[PDB]
Amino acid sequence: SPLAAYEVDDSTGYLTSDVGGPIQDQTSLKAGIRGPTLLEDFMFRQKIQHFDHERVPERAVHARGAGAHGTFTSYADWSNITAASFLNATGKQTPVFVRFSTVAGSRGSADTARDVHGFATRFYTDEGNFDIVGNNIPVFFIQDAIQFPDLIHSVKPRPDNEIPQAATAHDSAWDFFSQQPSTMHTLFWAMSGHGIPRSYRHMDGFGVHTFRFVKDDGSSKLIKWHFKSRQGKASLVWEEAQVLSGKNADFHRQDLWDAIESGNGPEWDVCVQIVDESQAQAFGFDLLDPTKIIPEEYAPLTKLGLLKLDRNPTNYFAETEQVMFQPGHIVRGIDFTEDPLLQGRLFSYLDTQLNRNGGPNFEQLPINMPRVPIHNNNRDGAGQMFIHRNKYPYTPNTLNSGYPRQANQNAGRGFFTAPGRTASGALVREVSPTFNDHWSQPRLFFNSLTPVEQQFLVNAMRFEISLVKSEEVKKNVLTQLNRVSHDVAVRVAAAIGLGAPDADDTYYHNNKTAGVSIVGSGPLPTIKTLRVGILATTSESSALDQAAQLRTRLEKDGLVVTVVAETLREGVDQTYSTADATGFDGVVVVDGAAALFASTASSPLFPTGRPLQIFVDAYRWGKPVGVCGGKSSEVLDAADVPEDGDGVYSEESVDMFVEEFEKGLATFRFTDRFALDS
Amino acid sequence: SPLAAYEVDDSTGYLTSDVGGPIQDQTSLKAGIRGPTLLEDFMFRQKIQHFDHERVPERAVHARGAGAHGTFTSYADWSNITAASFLNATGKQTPVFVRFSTVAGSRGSADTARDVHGFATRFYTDEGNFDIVGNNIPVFFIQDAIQFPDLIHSVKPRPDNEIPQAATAHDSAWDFFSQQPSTMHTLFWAMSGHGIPRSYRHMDGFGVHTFRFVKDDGSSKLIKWHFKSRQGKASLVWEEAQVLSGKNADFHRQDLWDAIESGNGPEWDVCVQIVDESQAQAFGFDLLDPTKIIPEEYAPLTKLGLLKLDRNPTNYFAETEQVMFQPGHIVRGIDFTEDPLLQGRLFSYLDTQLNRNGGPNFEQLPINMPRVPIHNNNRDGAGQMFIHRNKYPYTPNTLNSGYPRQANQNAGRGFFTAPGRTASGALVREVSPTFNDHWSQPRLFFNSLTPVEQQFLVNAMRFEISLVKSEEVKKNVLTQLNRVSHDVAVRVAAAIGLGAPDADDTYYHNNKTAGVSIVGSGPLPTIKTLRVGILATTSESSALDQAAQLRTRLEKDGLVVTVVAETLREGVDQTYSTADATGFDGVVVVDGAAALFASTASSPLFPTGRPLQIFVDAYRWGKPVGVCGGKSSEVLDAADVPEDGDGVYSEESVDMFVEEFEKGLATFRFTDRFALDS
Amino acid sequence: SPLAAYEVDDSTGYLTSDVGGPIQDQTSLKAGIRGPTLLEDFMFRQKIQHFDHERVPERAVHARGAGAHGTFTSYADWSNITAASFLNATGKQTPVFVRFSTVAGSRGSADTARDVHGFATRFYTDEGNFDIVGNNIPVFFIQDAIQFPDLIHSVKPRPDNEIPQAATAHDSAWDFFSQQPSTMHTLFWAMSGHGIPRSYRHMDGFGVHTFRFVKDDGSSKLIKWHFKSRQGKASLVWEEAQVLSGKNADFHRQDLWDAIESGNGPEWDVCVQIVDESQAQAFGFDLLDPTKIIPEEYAPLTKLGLLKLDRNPTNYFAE
Ligand code: HDD
Ligand code: HDD
Ligand code: HDD
Ligand SMILES: [Ca+2]
Ligand SMILES: [Ca+2]
Ligand SMILES: [Ca+2]
Ligand SMILES: [Ca+2]
Repeated sequence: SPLAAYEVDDSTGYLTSDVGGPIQDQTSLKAGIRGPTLLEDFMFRQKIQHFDHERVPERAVHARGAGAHGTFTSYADWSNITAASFLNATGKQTPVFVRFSTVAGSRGSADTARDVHGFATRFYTDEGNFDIVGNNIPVFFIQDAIQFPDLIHSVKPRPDNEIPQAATAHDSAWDFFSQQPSTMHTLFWAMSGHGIPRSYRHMDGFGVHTFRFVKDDGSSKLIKWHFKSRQGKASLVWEEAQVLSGKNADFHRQDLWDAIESGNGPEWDVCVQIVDESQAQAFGFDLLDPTKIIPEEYAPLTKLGLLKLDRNPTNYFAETEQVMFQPGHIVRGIDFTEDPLLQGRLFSYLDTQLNRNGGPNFEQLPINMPRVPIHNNNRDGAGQMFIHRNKYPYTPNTLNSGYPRQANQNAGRGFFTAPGRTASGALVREVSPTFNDHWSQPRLFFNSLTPVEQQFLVNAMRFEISLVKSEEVKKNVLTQLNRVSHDVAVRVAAAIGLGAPDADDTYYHNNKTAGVSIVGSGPLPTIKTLRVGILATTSESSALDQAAQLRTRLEKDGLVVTVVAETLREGVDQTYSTADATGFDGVVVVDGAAALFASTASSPLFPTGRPLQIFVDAYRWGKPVGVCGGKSSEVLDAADVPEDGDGVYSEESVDMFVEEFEKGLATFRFTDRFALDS
Repeated sequence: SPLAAYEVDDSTGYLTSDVGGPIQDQTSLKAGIRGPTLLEDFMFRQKIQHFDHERVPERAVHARGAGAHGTFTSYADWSNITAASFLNATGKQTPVFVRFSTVAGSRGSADTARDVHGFATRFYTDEGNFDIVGNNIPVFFIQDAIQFPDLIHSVKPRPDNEIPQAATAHDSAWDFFSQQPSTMHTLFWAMSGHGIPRSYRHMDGFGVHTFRFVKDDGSSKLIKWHFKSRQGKASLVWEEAQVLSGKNADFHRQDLWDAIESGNGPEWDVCVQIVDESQAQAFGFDLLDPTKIIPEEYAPLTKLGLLKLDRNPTNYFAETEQVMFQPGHIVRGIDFTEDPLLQGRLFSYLDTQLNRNGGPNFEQLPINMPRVPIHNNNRDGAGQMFIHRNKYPYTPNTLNSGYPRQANQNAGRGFFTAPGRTASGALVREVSPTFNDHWSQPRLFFNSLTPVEQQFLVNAMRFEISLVKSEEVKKNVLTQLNRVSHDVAVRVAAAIGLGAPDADDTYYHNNKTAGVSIVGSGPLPTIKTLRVGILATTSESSALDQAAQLRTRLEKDGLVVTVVAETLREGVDQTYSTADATGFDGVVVVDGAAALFASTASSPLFPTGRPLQIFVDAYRWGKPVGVCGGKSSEVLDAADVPEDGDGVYSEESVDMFVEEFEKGLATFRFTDRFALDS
Repeated sequence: SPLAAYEVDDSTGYLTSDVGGPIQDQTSLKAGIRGPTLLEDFMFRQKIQHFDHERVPERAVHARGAGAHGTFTSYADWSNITAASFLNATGKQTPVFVRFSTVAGSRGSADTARDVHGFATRFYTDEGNFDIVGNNIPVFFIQDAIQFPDLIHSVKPRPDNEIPQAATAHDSAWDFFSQQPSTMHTLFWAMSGHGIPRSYRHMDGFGVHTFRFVKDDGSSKLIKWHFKSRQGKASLVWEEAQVLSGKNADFHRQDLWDAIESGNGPEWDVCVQIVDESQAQAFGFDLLDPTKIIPEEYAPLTKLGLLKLDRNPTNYFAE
């Protein structure tokens, strides 16, 4: 913790200026008790000036996000495939910092927007900082970095009025998607449940690009990075995400914070797919193309180590806001590929930190510093924090005895470009013909989802495209969807009253791939941290008694339990007024409370119908719901919830109720409650 | 070093990026050996981006300057006059940093321009950083801060062509001086020897403004700060300064550096004049007026302690360039007065550091940090280096137990405004009538100079005004000068071919004041560090033996000896090609070298006449010169220098030569060699 | 020109703020005639804030310099060798701006330091701005851009004391030159009279690098840019340059200003050496190597047009 050396404690002591002079900061200096404020009030000005300059530009993308500290532990000595020092011994531990994010919204936008999500991991290795700046979706919208402002301008708010915030549901985005068909693969992922994850802990991370692992002998293999969640994969449903955006814009950052504080810090297996250089085009697409995945059937995952997040930042601004990641932060044993999206990224991340930091010495901020000595001839610049002793900062020199020395493949453990890499041909601004198949892999992805997942994706597209005003853009969108799947274009067209174009089967096929479905990936492996809302009443002393007994039983198994009542008191966490179904992964009514759910309910302490609305919403959104007490039928009738439904629980016995209700939590969503196209 | 904790050592090790990855930095990554450079070359881009951003804006004024670390030691417990902690005990020591500067020139301009000089001192006290931002002249050009950009625009280069650099010798400067008569006092100081000091070590420092000392009981006294040089006062002559500006633009910074490295670190007595609040108008002028001195006859200096500079910086940029002084850096026991120049300065220095530093956390740069803990609720901002633990940074609070506490007169040793201070009357943009005598003190100053000093001042005015093209500006200048002294206006007028206006005696008097004269302040109190050039030859093994014997005898008394000859070899420091009279305080020819001084002397190794020119220039500029060995008449006749002249030495004996010559160095300048008007 | 539309005239009128409100700027607002200055004095603070923020970072190299406006006139239709629009017809005129400079000194350093000199020309062409950022010496010290901070750190002042200003006469410079032998060619030029020119008008300019002329059909030829002074070539002597540095630090900018004002605006012939792609290695060195000239005996100069500088800037900072 270079973070702990820079920590500042203010738990005792008298207020000082920034130069250590004790002062006051509550009243301005004035000429007389009702007089004007004086220019000589240095206390006033130092304080306001600091306030007035507190903000810094938000990131150009991924502005909305949150971070945590942890550790990476290697499972083996990986010398045989990479020279990377953080992977060179069983059990070797490296500190990490991770930031998760959306792409499109500004700071302050809602966590539960539909979007691609960032998953950026810094490894503070003993041979330098290494960053993997990935996303929760393994493919990207575009095939060349020069198009990135085009993609981003199209998805961000229309620039006359700056509407809409954090959403692709507008003409410009679908105009771009429909004119730039490379977008189809990422679009399909973003329109699935991968666009609205349950939490940062319930998504995967991917490096997206093919990279190289380079051995000390100089041989190389091609790799893709996969961070596979140990919490399982899980999504919201859209109608739930929308309400969550309003009720709790901070949902994902709160979830992450709380999991870490409770001792449930999330984990991922850090994995690679590893293939030979000769396989760059063996799989029916080009490994230089970031719109393509390698099916796991062609290349299995190898598990390199464990990533665990287990500590929250001390100061959000200083750590999370100021962390400045770069794919250029590379270490010996890793190399780039000629992926034209990766290639341009290298430029952008060094440049953009000048905007954020306002000066060139951004690598000296505590969160950006390495954990090894720095020896170089970089000097001066605004905000220079070091006092360099070497007064001959040039190479070659004799007056500093030739130091710092050059590092390279054979000296000082230098980074070196993989020596088998070559280039040949004309200097061109031309797209490789090997990149031209934009529709096959979207179809592979779509084929690999379950029927209800396919319906959710169609429904997401129906939602967004129905909000596009241009009839031409809508037609063009159907044209592109039709090339992936005639069925998708037909079902989407039905919602927007246009006809789909005739089937064009060039890229149609029936193939599937493992591991891309959320709903298909079986029950969650753990239910720790999941949220249960127990709906109770201060009316009946039996209701708070039953709530307390359920609480014990659920908290035993690591669930986070919230007892809801009309008013706060001992045992009650939340009022009906502040409660919502978006707040819980499952809801239980204690039978003691059945009168609150009648249609003539009414209280000055919460909005009309709130108790029942929580229960109904939770049911309609596919959550496990139940009534505990043995007079269940009255609440279930008021809800129009069938007692015999999957994921509906009714028991008098607390112990039997809990046992089945917990199986429901693992199932997580009951997908039989959602209507499917015929 | 106080700043040891921020030092970075590069005396060993391999080159790394700023994030600790070992790299190389000598060849670009290319596609083929004769190929184009690749964008993925992160080694290139990080290195060049840093270089591309090395520069920061130069200070708006005082851009050209140099600094050093040292110590202040109090002579006493000054409780009786101030609560200031750094003055509260005999022998109490406080680290300091001082920067000296010119005013008008940009950061690569010559040290030996004619100008006002800056003398800015930071005291890193145990109750906060205290800065005295002074000049080497005790009065300022203007009476209101709002006029500062007018003054500075007028003296800086003309904004169409940015000519001339670091000089007042142009129409705009003299236009402003003639139209704004407040300028007269400082103008006379600037045109005296005080405009072209021999070194930073041979000038005084002044706070200029009246300030207040405040006791812990709340009573106050008015003070002026005086830093009185223990090295004595000394000036260049103009014709010398001009040549030095070209031969060694770094003259003052080099002199300071060298004095420190040789163990001759310069010293000042830190003094105050102290008077009662009741005396603010008792001396015939207003103590709020920064164009006035308090004659020493009315208020003597109290010596408070010793300022010694004895350590050079390690990195100029990080220390000297980045030091950000403010008169707002004040400590308990000191307060401001209603001097309208001081009042506006308090705003400027906080604001201008945003420009220099490019962000609001400039007090976190090592040179600017205090040497005591910081406890405040200032947060965020670009370049934030701290990780603040207190997550409730507001007052008033209970969630951080009311910390940090408010400090004031009665708790926590807070700063407090002197409680006797009041204000009365209309809110006005009007000048006090008490400020209106612009001419009496300029006349007091002029009257207090010796006849030769008066001549030099006149000659500085004749030089500068003769370069003003506008006949009307020149007439306007003589109108103002004439109000100070009819004689001055007459003598100046004679050079520029105008008639002086008739005498106007309203502000004429015959009064004098002690201690403002340089010439009249007797011989220097020490000659340590003064420079002696010995002009020798490799022709004659005799000449180099004489030079070696002289050198040993002069070095024993701490003079810096340079032996000069046609070519370097053992015992010879400099060639005639690189030598100039501007490089010496005294010049000695060894008589074995007499042949070099003939008119038909000529060599491919130095410009024609160079040896003799050094001697002649030294004589004409008032320096002690001599011939050592017994045979003096050929050199002295070649140079047209009378053997019986004051400050001309001829002896055979090295011991007798040096005993006489050292008296000459202490005299420093022989003023009988300069012609007087009339 | 675009320069005229942005010009602001202050030869009449009352003082205003930046937002057009008439104001005064000579006395601070105070609580009584001998009182403290008020925070509500917006006239004071807008003025001093602007002053406080006047400066910008100097250029990392070529900080010390001066500029003038002028015209370039093509001598012919150069279609046969380049598609460049500004060279596509006899008599075609294109506005230019040129800045001349030293390399090593800060703002405020003397014009007559010994140094390589900058000669940077912007052509505001009808198909976009085209800059030739050249020097008065045709070859450069180093063969790879990555080394540029090394060269510059070595020649700039020693970083503990920032001594010496605008000068290669110190250990670090000569350490670098002696350890990096690519430097020798430029070093010889800088140690000649080319290091201390008499004026900006009495030096030539060079693009240094080999560039390509490309025709509309896509064929290319290798070129070197030479701007050849019509005023002739002239130098100071060193002992004169040293005194001049002290007596008149603005010597070259004054000389340029004065020549233009007197109707003696300086001229250059803008020239190229033009060789085939196949001759990249034909002359006993590599045309990709910026430490090498092509001897005029092997490739003669072709005169493309006339560069004339004939108007001084209105505002130095802004232009
Ligand atoms: C050419 C530009 C460009 C391209 C093609 C990309 N990005 Fe990027 N990305 C940026 C330019 C950029 C940026 C503007 O440079 C950002 C904003 C702030 C920053 O540090 O970098 C950024 C931020 C950024 C962040 C946030 C890092 C953090 O939490 O601070 C993530 C996770 C990604 N990007 C991930 C990706 C992935 C997985 C991409 C494709 C595979 C991708 N970006 C393509
Ligand atoms: C209203 C503006 C204003 C006024 C009236 C003054 N100054 Fe000032 N001064 C500045 C505005 C300023 C500044 C723009 O704020 C500078 C530039 C850099 C900095 O830190 O402050 C500055 C710098 C500065 C420095 C350089 C400090 C260093 O070495 O970094 C000195 C020594 C002084 N000044 C001294 C004075 C004296 C003795 C004054 C009158 C008694 C004076 N200044 C009036
Ligand atoms: C990799 C960095 C690098 C390299 C190898 C060079 N320069 Fe450069 N040059 C810069 C980096 C730079 C810079 C840091 O980018 C400057 C500073 C100000 C600016 O606009 O660019 C610059 C300024 C600059 C200027 C001043 C322009 C003006 O008047 O505003 C000239 C004339 C040159 N350079 C000319 C050259 C020549 C003829 C070079 C070799 C043939 C050369 N430079 C190599
Ligand atoms: Ca739109
Ligand atoms: Ca900025
Ligand atoms: Ca002028
Ligand atoms: Ca050096």
